[PDB]
Amino acid sequence: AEAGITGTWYNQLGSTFIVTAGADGALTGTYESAVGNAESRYVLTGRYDSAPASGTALGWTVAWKNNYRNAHSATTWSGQYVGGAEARINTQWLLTSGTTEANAWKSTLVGHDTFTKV
Amino acid sequence: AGITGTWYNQLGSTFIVTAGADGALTGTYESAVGNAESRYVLTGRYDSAPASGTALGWTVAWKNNYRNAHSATTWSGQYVGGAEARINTQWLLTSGTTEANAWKSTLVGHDTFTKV
Amino acid sequence: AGITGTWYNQLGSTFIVTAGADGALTGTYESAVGNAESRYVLTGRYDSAPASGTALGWTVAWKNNYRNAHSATTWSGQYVGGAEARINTQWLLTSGTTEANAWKSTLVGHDTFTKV
Amino acid sequence: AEAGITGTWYNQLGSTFIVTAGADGALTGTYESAVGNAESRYVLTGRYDSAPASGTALGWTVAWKNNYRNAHSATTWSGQYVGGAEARINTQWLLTSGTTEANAWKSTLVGHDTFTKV
Ligand SMILES: O=C(O)c1ccccc1/N=N/c1ccc(O)c2ccccc12
Ligand SMILES: O=C(O)c1ccccc1/N=N/c1ccc(O)c2ccccc12
Ligand SMILES: O=C(O)c1ccccc1/N=N/c1ccc(O)c2ccccc12
Ligand SMILES: O=C(O)c1ccccc1/N=N/c1ccc(O)c2ccccc12
Repeated sequence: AEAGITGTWYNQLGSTFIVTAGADGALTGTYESAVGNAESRYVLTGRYDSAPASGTALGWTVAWKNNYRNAHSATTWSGQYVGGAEARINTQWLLTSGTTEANAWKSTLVGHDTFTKV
Repeated sequence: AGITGTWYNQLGSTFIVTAGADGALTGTYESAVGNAESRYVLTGRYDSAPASGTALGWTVAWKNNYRNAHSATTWSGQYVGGAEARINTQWLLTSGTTEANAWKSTLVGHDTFTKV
Repeated sequence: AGITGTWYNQLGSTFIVTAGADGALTGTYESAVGNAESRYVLTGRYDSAPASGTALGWTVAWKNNYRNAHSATTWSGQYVGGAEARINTQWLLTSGTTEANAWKSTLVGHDTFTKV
Repeated sequence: AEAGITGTWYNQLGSTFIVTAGADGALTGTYESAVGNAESRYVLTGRYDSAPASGTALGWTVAWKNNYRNAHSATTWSGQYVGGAEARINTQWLLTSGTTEANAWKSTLVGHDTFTKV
């Protein structure tokens, strides 16, 4: 929940996700990545189910552009928050890169990330 | 400017968005499926300084004042401007589930948005 | 019968398949992309006793007598027969990579096959 | 390789994959599933890179129909074989169910399976 989700998380790559869950279902924070043509932090925005039933559905987006670099790509993570002892966020993600129309067919990667809460 | 406006997917859903100078996407989404009749809030990000399509994404949690589906969809794609502007995406829809049903909680698909 | 035949995707690739009574799919795929000019073997499965589309899938490893891309694509979808028959799919393309590049080894997409 | 891939594997759900890798790049075997509207074994067919460079690219399909049941669906696994001490097959999969044209938009699931060799 609000409290549940809010905090600092890390994924299997060593990436850092700092998030605040608002009462209106908003997610806002920053993402600090370990891989790609990256550097420094990036702004994230998302939504979550503020009135869950076991898991809490959520998703967020990161556009890989900050004041220092631009990779012309964006990633969206879709998954669920599972509270308890070992609170975790289990996700599947899609990374799309800006391409020409000829290359569009191979513009999207798919993967999975597991986040653990500090 | 180009992204800002009203769009529609193949299902007939309506995506009304405002693109900020800074890279933010804000707006509302009115579904023609799953089961709705109502609008939902959406939030996202986009490359505000593109190179040729413009990368973007947004999320919608399927909960409003009237109903709660306990699910969320994320769209990831690119905006291709011109005379016949389009937003080409691939999406992931995840439902809240018990751990036993977790293996099959996510659906994958593709949507094409146009201004008509 | 219906599935057996010659099909084409949006890229112009050619899919020649034979559907067995038993559920097997066998054939050849000639790519119009990535970078080819040549054919590759394909193998798959299909529901040989459908209920309304017919579920199927097949894999192509991108290695023939001439080249080796060290990759493979799997297509998963459904055949929808009628006057204007189609095969609607979603695909995964995985390249062999070092463990360090493993996170980004798979591309996702969608293809539509028709008889024209 | 042929020898590398050939054998018995299990995934995180307790499913069993028995496979034989042919010299011509063919994969043939049987799959025995722990989840779904399933029972008994099902035939699998696939292809793999018979002349790899680190990982070996491969993929296979299962149509969920045997002499005992039919769920009118098929799954395709795409991934790589990584040899060594802890030989594993890392995959991403797509499961499509036969549906009417109205429901086609929500006909496909996406997930990930990790196979360990006995
Ligand atoms: O970092 C993660 O945890 C991460 C997790 C899941 C998917 C992608 C990720 N990272 N993606 C990038 C990070 C930094 C960059 O400069 C990039 C440049 C181009 C494309 C992707 C990236
Ligand atoms: O609407 C689209 O254009 C749409 C486009 C892509 C993916 C999903 C979509 N819609 N999904 C739902 C809409 C309304 C609901 O109440 C739901 C309840 C449970 C799961 C999904 C939905
Ligand atoms: O051809 C299609 O219709 C096609 C359709 C969907 C997905 C992939 C495809 N083709 N992919 C390749 C074709 C030829 C190659 O040498 C490759 C080398 C590396 C990676 C992919 C390919
Ligand atoms: O079993 C795995 O390891 C498995 C792993 C990945 C994806 C799917 C799986 N299993 N899928 C089914 C198994 C048995 C069934 O009767 C089904 C009926 C309908 C849809 C899926 C299945």
